[PDB]
Amino acid sequence: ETLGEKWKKKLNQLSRKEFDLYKKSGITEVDRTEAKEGLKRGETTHHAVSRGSAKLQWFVERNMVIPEGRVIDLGCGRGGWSYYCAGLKKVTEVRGYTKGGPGHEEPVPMSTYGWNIVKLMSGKDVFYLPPEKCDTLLCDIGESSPSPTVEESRTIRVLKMVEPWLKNNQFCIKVLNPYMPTVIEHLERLQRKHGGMLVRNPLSRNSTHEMYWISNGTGNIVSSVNMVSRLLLNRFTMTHRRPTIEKDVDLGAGTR
Repeated sequence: ETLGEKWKKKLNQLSRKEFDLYKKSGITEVDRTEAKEGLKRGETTHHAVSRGSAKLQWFVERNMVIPEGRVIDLGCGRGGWSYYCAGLKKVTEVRGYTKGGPGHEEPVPMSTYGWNIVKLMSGKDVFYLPPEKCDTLLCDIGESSPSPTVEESRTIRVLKMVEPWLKNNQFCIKVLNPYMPTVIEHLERLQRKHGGMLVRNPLSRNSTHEMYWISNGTGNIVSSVNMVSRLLLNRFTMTHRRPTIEKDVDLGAGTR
């Protein structure tokens, strides 16, 4: 039994009250107040469509992934990662695919800086899409489950789906459950071939052990995974630490 599995058992034991306090303890989060009001009023410039823009920005501004050329955004949802990449100088095209419909997010049309290089398509189950040529491959897919074996299966499905899209390109791929032994085997095989490293984003909630496989970095996957499991186990032991509130992103306006 891994440290992550002991974390998962503990999380599953929490009451809704305890879980809601635990999930944001000591994390970082962007203040969405302005954007929510703006979006509610139908504004299409400046606002990010979700917390996803700031989440991807954290990696980009640290050069862990450097979006360039034709960017593919798998499971784009509302389009937060797609709209953020659109405004980056090295980016020439952004293609977003998402399933949408019941239980899933629909793309939100925006007029933020670089919207003209963006195409977001709904009714697209990425698990049935044939790979396309791209210079940057992004994927934020992975739905949480109280079962870590269901999450292990979901994580492996994502890792097997993204691999044909990887051809010496920049990438940022969520790994929903990175602590299950079989996932670790796949990540090690994938890192030997495609390089990169697993990184914990400070904007992630403590209710998920997700880590991102980014292309620009090296390191020991096992040690980075166990570091997160220890971090998350320590966060159950003290009273709620209010999250660090940061400014949300301004994605501007106009064509590129």
